[PDB]
Amino acid sequence: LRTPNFGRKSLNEIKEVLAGMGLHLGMDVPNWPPENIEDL
DNA sequence: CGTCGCGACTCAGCGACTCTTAATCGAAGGTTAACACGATGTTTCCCGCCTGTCAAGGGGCTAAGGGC
Repeated sequence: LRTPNFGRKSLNEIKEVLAGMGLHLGMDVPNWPPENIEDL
């Protein structure tokens, strides 16, 4: 809801795709791996 | 009553295939008449058809925001 082209049409498909990959809606630190320390 | 006329006979003789089984390193040298059209390929561009860009335009579908 902060930028355009992010309405209700595509609001849960991206979250489902991210969860299927192995991650989830959060469950980590905000901007934790934002440096080259955990780069791979 | 002998042999030889005439026959086979096996004996020699002459030719001829392989060199275990895995492995130590890759290729390897000569022979030196002249010319001519013709039919036969060889090689270059050149357009023909066609294939492939991205763009322009547009609409139609999908979706997101605002109002009652």
